[PDB]
Amino acid sequence: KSPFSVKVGLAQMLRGGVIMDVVNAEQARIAEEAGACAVMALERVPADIRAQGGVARMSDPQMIKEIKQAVTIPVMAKARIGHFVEAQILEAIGIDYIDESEVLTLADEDHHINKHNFRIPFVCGCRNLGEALRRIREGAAMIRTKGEAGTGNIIEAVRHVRSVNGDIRVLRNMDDDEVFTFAKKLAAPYDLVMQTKQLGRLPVVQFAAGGVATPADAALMMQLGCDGVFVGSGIFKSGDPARRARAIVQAVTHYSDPEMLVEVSCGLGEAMVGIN
Amino acid sequence: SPFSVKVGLAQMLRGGVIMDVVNAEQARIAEEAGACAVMALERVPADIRAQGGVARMSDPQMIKEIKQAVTIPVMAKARIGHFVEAQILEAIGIDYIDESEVLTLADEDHHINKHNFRIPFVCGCRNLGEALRRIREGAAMIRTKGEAGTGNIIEAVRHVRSVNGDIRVLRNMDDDEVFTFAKKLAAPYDLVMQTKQLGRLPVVQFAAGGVATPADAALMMQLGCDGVFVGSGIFKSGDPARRARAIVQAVTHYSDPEMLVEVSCGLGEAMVGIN
Amino acid sequence: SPFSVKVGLAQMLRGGVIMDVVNAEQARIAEEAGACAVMALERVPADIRAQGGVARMSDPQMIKEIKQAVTIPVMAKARIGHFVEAQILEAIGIDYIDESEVLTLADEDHHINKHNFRIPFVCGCRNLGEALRRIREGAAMIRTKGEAGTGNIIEAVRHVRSVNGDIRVLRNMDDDEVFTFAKKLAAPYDLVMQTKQLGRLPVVQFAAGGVATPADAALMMQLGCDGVFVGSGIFKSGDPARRARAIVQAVTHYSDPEMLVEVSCGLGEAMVGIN
Amino acid sequence: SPFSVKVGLAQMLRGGVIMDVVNAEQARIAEEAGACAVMALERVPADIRAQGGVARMSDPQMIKEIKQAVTIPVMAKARIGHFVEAQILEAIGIDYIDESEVLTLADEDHHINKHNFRIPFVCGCRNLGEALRRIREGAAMIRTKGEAGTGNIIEAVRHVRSVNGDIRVLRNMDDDEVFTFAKKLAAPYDLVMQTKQLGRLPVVQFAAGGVATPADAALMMQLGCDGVFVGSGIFKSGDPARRARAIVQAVTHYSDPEMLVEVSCGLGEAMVG
Amino acid sequence: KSPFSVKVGLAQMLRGGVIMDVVNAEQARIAEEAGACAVMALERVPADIRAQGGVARMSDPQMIKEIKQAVTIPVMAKARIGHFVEAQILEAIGIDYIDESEVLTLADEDHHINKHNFRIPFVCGCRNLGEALRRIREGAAMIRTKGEAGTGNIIEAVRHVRSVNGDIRVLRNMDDDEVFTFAKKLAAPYDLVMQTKQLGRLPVVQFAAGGVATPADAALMMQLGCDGVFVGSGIFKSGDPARRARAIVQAVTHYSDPEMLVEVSCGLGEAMVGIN
Repeated sequence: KSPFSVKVGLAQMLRGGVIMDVVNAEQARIAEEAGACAVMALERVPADIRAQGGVARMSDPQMIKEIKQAVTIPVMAKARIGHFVEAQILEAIGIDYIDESEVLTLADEDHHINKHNFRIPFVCGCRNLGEALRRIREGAAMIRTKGEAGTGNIIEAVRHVRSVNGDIRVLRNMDDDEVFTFAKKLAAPYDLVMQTKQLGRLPVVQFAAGGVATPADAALMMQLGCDGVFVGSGIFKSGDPARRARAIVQAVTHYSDPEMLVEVSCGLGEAMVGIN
Repeated sequence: SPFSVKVGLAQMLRGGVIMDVVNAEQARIAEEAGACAVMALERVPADIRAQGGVARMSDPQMIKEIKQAVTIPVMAKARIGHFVEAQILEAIGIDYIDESEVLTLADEDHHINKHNFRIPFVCGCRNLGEALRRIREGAAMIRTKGEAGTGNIIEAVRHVRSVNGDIRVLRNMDDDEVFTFAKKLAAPYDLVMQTKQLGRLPVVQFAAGGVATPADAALMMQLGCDGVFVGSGIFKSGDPARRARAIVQAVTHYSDPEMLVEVSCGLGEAMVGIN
Repeated sequence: SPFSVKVGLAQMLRGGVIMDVVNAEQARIAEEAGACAVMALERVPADIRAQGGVARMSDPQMIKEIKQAVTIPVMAKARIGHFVEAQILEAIGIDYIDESEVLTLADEDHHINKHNFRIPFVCGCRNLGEALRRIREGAAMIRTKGEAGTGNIIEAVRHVRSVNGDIRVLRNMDDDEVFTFAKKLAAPYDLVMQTKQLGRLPVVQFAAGGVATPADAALMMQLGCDGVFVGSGIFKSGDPARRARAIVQAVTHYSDPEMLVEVSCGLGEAMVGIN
Repeated sequence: SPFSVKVGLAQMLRGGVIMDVVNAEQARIAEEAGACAVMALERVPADIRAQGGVARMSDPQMIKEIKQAVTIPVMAKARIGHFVEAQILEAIGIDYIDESEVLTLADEDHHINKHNFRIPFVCGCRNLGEALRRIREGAAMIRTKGEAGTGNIIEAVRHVRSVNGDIRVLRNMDDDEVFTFAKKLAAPYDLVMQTKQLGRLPVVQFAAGGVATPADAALMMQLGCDGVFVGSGIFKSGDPARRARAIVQAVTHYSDPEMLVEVSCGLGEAMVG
Repeated sequence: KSPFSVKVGLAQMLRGGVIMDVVNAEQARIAEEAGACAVMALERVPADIRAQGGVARMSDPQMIKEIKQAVTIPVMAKARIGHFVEAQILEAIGIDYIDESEVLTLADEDHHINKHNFRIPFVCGCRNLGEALRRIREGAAMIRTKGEAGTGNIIEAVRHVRSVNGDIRVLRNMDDDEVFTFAKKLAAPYDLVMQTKQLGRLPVVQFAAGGVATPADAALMMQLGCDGVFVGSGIFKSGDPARRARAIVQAVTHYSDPEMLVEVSCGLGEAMVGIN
């Protein structure tokens, strides 16, 4: 019944899905046709931001509108961390989600966007449970790992998923009397720590993000417990984007089916090169 | 709510002096002087400091004796984290438990889950974040820690100014910056916001630690405290009953320098203390 | 006082964008875009940063050409501490001098004694103490320093939040603590108290440094600034005249997301900048 | 009344010795020796230093006894930051409050807002910036801190030379450099400029801390002080009443070596320190 | 009446003047025609010494003689610090001043030239009052700041002028009894410290030098209290040497006239690029 619960419910519709970064309408159509649950509209994917440098900002509303016109699935877009006016603009465009993203150039070193001031749901990144809960308290309706975006290397995403999931599991059997100190150690709001304890999971949808390059990577994130995956660079920086996009979608939908994972991985073409 | 009931109970002590007492006779002296409550304990902080050893919850027998000797509320101390000492104190029927750093720490990592009790708790603090963490654990009343048993108010002044200063910072603070402020304070965001909304601590806030003279006590009141604890400064002084009354009068009339002069004049030796 | 007249004069710039311009055509573009003033200089900060060398007061000839091309006020930069550069700029008859850290520092230890001048000065700052020190030296207007020429607003945000945050802290502070606060700021106490009483900086306060997009400009306004400087972000972008208008409109309509969408839509490539 | 009234009041003490006294008899001795004021306190700095413990405002009763025993102004000490001790002292009707580092610090971060009081305050300093910060808070009179209770003038000499030296530097400084000088001093620019224009401290400036002998006192005056405090040097010495008169004479006649010889000759044992 | 006083008096004839580094007779004539009070004859200006590296020494006497023949104003030339034989040669050429210069390659790390052994007046550089007085005690009849030569950046010259001038001002009101310790702190001869105190200024002419690139720079040095300015690189490394040379001369002669400073700065062409 609360406005936040409605936002949380909206993000829950993306469960089981792949969200694909797209830089134009053609890629948006490829993503939707491959079965993406949503597209992330942006002018440069993380691998290109990482390689090219320069300040990375909110994308031009015109290019976001073109992508939004080109698909029927939900459209997300990125705002710089702390750049609440970029978020105001994105919301006024009429898109479905805002990603307050560390992949763009940090705009406010000390504060994130007060996301409760918006009608549109936000996704935020995290490396650990305390960070996830702090973003949620600011009003994020959806959490993803940060991983190491644009590297094609899942090691940090695995670290982040295992960190969040591990500390959630720690909460299950924890002495209630020890949770106050745990919340302090996490620098997380105690009421959200307690809610996570009661739920046995994050109070919002939890996606894997950062470095997902192969169907195996994506199914690994789902088997670790994520609700879905972002793929920013691994699809359209690969040798066969449309096929790999479908492959990753199938891997997320059928993550427990090794026969399917073989089938969609077989002859998939060159994955993104990435950085170790 | 049960917590708000406990918070209301502690609010009845506003404007008051709570005096540490080690026997029924000191308790009677405290009540006759106008203390709003007594803190029943076997040793006052100055003596705990000088003597060393492990300091624990006092014998229930001596607490009951003090409780029987007065009609004002009776508090007693439990070691930090020692929730069974608190269970015993509650079962004695006293009015408040001070989860006290003056006693020997029992749990280095956790305080008592005070929400598990019907009796209101007092907790100490040095800053706003610590106050709010104690309140989240269920403290219905907050005092500064100061430096107990030294007769030196410098640390209590620091803690009062720290808590009060950060509360004032909250008032005009950009709402969007409060999340980071709560993180910096390691404090529950919701209690930080409640504090911002109230413009004061969400529970009664007493000065404690080193209050030795009427001037000290009135200083704490002018700094904004709701009351003061005096642990050592009365009965370690040369004229306990007179100093007890003088400090009570100083807290009741903290803005009246003529009264502060009168009650301080010819008061006898304060406690020696330590610098 | 003469200082209060200069301070009063700068109030007309509230709600405005000041644009760095390197020739008369750019100055005309700026004015036609609705700039409240132009900053005449031979090289914008992004170019100074990229090229290195010593960056000085611009040739009076090119400043006069820009002054003759526009009817809005014209500012020009002097190196920090270079009071003779400022004497020259004043004798040109421009409207403001920006004693600017973007030019090469000329005096590592002292700024210009701006009270010696009839022309009002703008100075940069990173925090409230710096702002108040510049004001005491005679700055009639303050801007953040940000990170000039990078197209990255992160440092400007830091500076705006620092100045505004300390003003908000100061507003509510115990009067008795303001002496120590002034010491900690290394700022003149009387100016600190005037800032406390006003609840804002005693002079016009602009954002500056890295403002690259309409969203950036409106963000500075929503944080509480009176206006913005744009040095590099307009004429180092793909469509300067359009971006110039968009940033002006963003500052005018900073609380209108529908207008911010409109002016940002199809704006062309922003300056690439440096992270 | 404005701050300038308090500043003008304190100017009456110029040329004087202020003597710490612990009872009415010493107060009489001090006044009869020619003290310009007495500092009423339960224990002098040498004893506070030696005995330790928390040192606080003295009992109003003993302060009143001293105030009744003498006609010269009576000062008393409040702990730094202890504005309620100052309220009590003011309500006693004494003439000056010394917000004194010799007592136990009560507020590590803030001094008393002395402009909130009608009675003038004395504060200590070790350098010009400190003096100006105390003045801006409302001190109507400045003394050096020295190293109180030691009978050793070396720190007081340091503090006097520091304050006087920086005032002299300030007097001739390029006006354009004064902004940075005020920042370096962490001092209010306006008071810095007032000091520059006046050419001396804007309030009476006394030496204090360790003044043990007539030679000590005369040295402080020759360095340029307006007067001297003597807390422990007189009554912790062999013959207090004679040393009290000798130090008063030394301050009144600080440029006369023949007088300094006379008053120092056979003066008895100074404080050991 | 003393030989040193005569040397000091000779340098005082340069008050109000600009001294210009020149590398040939044509530049010498430009400098004189622009109104320089003297020329500094040298094979390479500081900006070129700084850029090119290599050991920088006394210039060939032949090129110094050619410059001396080409002008009627006094001619100075540089000797390496400590290179008293270079100074002997320069004196025997018949030039008017020797600059024992840090711009040339140091020849003696521990000792300067004993300048009292010469009939010709010396100029020496300094960063602070103690250094100035030490050079004077060795026999320098003229002092300049060192600044940062060849950079076109006046910040260090401003530092040096303010340091020397500041400590001279400190002397005015200083307790006489404190001057012994002040002289020790300055590592300066006490008698020269006392003389500076009595004069209220340096006992010799005091010029600004190092990084003076514009008329504004030069007038700034004069307003700070200097008696004149050296310009080594800022004139002939600029876009219009003869015009800038005149402009700087006028700025020094009329340093308190902002209308004149505007006039001579207007359309002056590109200043030397220099180094930050």
